[PDB]
Amino acid sequence: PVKAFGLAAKDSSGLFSPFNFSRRATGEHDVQLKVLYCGTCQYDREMSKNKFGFTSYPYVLGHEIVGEVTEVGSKVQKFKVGDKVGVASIIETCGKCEMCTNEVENYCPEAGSIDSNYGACSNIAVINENFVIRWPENLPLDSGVPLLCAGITAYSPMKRYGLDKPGKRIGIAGLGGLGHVALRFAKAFGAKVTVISSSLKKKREAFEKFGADSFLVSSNPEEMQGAAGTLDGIIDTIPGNHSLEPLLALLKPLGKLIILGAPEMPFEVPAPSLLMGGKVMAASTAGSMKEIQEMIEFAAEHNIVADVEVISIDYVNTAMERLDNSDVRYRFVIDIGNTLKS
Amino acid sequence: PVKAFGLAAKDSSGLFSPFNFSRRATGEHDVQLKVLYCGTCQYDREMSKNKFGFTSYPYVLGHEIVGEVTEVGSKVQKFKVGDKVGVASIIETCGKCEMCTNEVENYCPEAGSIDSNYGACSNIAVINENFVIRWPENLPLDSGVPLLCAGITAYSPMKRYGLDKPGKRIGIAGLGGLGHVALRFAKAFGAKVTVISSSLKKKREAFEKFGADSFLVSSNPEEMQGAAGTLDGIIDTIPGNHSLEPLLALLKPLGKLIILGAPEMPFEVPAPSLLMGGKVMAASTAGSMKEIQEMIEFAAEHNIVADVEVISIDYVNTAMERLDNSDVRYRFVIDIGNTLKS
Ligand SMILES: [Zn+2]
Ligand SMILES: [Zn+2]
Ligand SMILES: [Zn+2]
Ligand SMILES: [Zn+2]
Repeated sequence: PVKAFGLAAKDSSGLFSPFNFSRRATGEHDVQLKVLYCGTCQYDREMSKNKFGFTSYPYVLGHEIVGEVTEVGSKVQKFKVGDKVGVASIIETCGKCEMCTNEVENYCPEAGSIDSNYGACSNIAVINENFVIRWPENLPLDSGVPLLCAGITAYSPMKRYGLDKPGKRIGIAGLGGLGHVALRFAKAFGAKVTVISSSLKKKREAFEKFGADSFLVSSNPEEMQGAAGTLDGIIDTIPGNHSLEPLLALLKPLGKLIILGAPEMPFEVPAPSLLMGGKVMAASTAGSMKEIQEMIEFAAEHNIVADVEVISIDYVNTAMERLDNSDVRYRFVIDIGNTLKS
Repeated sequence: PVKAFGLAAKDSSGLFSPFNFSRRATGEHDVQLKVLYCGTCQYDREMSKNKFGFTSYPYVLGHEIVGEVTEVGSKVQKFKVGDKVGVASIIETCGKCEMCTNEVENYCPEAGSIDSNYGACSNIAVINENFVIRWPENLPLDSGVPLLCAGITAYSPMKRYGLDKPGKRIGIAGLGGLGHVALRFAKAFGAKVTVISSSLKKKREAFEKFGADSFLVSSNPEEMQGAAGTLDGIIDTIPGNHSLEPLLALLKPLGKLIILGAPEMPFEVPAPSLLMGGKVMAASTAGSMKEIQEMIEFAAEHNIVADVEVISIDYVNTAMERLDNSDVRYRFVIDIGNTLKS
């Protein structure tokens, strides 16, 4: 019913092009919004090329969204026309399951992603009110929008596994985009932060602007050994193949390794690397609506943003190529509001 | 100073023989005890043959101990002559570290095991009072003694990771020496218990003798898929090589797999097997003195014992051989008090 336009790919090459379609009318509990900025990452490139078998074409990307409310339904009280809002990857769930009723609905077995019925790299989106967040006034929209993907991904497990308290010794493994964001949250929580990287080229970048308290080169066995058994937890953001044994060795007994990337090679985990000290390894995906709300207010309070490269709608194909397996520091953010046209 | 006798091995063959030695005099904070029953397990056989490189000869086994107090030091108030007591694997720690001061001293980097300075398959032992537990009156000494190794091993992580509440759906993988004990704790906590086993030979036992609420054959892919995403946690007691993927698939989102065995082959863990649902895997060794005390009183309250085969001192070599095959139903317990002589 409501006319819309955006970018879509016709096949698994992942090449996007201008695409007309339509969205539903603003129902009783829905929020229509004009999209202002569309944050972009690996997920988009992988979905565009059907990496996981479940993409259907034509495919419109867009899972990290900030925008301005254009309509609200008759029952919607939380939001009004003109409000700045955010939308994350998950926009519907079943509502009945244990994960849904305990407000950890990001883990609903039947969770529906925003890009399944056309993503929001598009002029307008329409989203059920319970999956929209009120954007804080003190947070920029362009450099803030990636907090809805990278930010929540780090934030959720940091809260869940108690890696969020002053004086915790927290490792960050990998310092791409995702790692930079996780690092900024760890600092804001008042943690003593160690960056673990495979190269000295990253040391200055780690230390900059009241960042890391320590830096470990993972290929230096003297440094890694010196830090054995010292960390309360590690946020592992490394996207490609790596061993978990050297990270597990940095943990204190009972410490926690949180895995956020999805490397192709399975991890090899000798039982002793967990048994010695009763260590924990856990993974995590995205976060709940309650967590995203708490997360974005915390970002605002502590002035946390992502490093971004802002782009026009024309540059999306080239960006896709460039972000592929790169976990780039300056996350590509599309200025939908100013550059997308009919 | 105080004359003692026991069984010791001379070399890494693991062959034990009668052995005279001596212990220290009962110091100000020590408890001397006559050993009544010495619980035995895989650790003893592996230590006897130097499997891990740090056994020194001559070697006296004995890490699961119940006994009668024969002397107490001038400062000891908690215990008196004639009291029934228990002693576990760990009998000293550094006292200064974070793990020591937070009463999780089983994870002390400098923890000293009872068998390092002659184990307690011997007529007498002398132990610092802070590493002795008061044996509850309603628990049998012979069938209770393995609770100090197997019982605490299951109990500690079940408390730590919240797998200890009524209505929790808890899997028990492996139904042997350690599993049968873990099963009994899960039942006592009021859990709905699923036994996961590689063979139908164990079904009737699981139901009739352990009151499992469900049984899964791990080599039946229809059964395993039917139980996908149903368990709050799994206690994995399987001692030899196995994959964790089928166990992780049984867990609810955010569920926990607790690993207690030490298989020789590393676990192969694809990132998706943890990422899909934000699952946790953790290992654990033994438990603290606070945990063992709480554990043994809970055992007594809920009438939890191990299934034991009692043996005389002369049978220890044969018992040890039989442990290579786990050829026991389900633990060997040495009657030290009645069968060990000068
Ligand atoms: Zn993203
Ligand atoms: Zn649901
Ligand atoms: Zn034992
Ligand atoms: Zn210590």
